[PDB]
Amino acid sequence: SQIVLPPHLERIREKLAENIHELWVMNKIELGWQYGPVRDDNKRQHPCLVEFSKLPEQERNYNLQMSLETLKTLLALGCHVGISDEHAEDKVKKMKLPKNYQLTSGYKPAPMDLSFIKLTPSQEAMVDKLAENAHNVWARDRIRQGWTYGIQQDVKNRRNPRLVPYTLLDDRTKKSNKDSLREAVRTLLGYGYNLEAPDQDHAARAEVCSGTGERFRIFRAEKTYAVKAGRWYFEFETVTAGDMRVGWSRPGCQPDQELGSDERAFAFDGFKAQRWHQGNEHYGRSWQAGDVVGCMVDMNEHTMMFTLNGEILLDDSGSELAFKDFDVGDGFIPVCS
Ligand SMILES: Nc1ncnc2c1ncn2[C@@H]1O[C@H](COP(=O)(O)OP(=O)(O)OP(=O)(O)O)[C@@H](O)[C@H]1O
Repeated sequence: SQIVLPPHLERIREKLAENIHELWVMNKIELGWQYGPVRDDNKRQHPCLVEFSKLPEQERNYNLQMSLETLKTLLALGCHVGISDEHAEDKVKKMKLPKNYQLTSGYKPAPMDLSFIKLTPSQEAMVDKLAENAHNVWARDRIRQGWTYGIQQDVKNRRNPRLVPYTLLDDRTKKSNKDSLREAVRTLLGYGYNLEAPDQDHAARAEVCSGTGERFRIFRAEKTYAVKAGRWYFEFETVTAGDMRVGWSRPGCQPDQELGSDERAFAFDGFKAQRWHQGNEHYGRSWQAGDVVGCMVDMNEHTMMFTLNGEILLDDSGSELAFKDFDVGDGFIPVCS
């Protein structure tokens, strides 16, 4: 609402709403809706099939406002307007209509040959976000009327199943509102205004919206299973690649501390390929989904090793050992974060 429409944009706003009226005339007279004063689309009735006024001029100015808040959505997302010159405004290669795709009267739609005008993939992304915003506006307006989500439609209970996030919206309404807004962007382009696309801003939510304040879940064996001598082996299977660690920990590891951040554990972080004991150092490769890590500890000579899908992981140098100088302490138990 605080966004003010530039004069550049508003002096062609009128032609934009005119051509959206022209979109009803073309689309309805082509797909079969003939002229009808009431919106009885069931029996192919079209009230929008005539010049601005005879279809309610309040609806024509509603199209004016559709252009207004559409370009305001462009500025709110950050889509800029690009004008070269009023000669580019006058540039029209008058696109021709048969009577089937043309309205009965002389309010003839003919901007230009929109076929060759193309969209950047980023531009299509912003157009899809425009459709997103329009769908949210519609759904919230329905909420203002007092509607709600459902699986079957009941106007008595005001339960529309279509009230869902746009990602889960049904593809039929989805393609209709998409291609409609795509054509609206085509209209804006054919009236000279091209958009100098805003930079595709890069971001990431870090996938950290877990249960309350938890960030990891440490799984260890019982403290009475600690091994102080011999050679031992266990496998860790990676179902989903991500922030996971595996290794051997002392029988004093704190459940709320990240594995390897202290002296109480010896872990392998294959997400970013480090080795964790009081700090991180580059080690080994990075796993994928279904990868199996094999942890091997030999307390006789105090060494540790890791294997990804059979092959031994090595350090930055050619050393096979992952941890080679540590005391026996109270033993070690398998652990994974
Ligand atoms: N007379 C009109 N002709 C075309 N679009 C209109 C008209 N009045 C309002 N609109 C806008 O265009 C949309 C067209 O939606 P549509 O034709 O599918 O019907 P609806 O009233 O939204 O509901 P339904 O999906 O149940 O038919 C409306 O939701 C509204 O935003």
